[PDB]
Amino acid sequence: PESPKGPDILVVLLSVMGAILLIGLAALLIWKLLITIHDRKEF
Repeated sequence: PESPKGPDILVVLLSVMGAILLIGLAALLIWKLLITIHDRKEF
């Protein structure tokens, strides 16, 4: 409405950017969990 406002370039860029950060972390933790598992040693 002249103010299509709903820019959400910022919200979408942020939302898209958010998604990247959240998945990256899941990947980092999963890598760590598997690393722990390859090298057992838990007597």
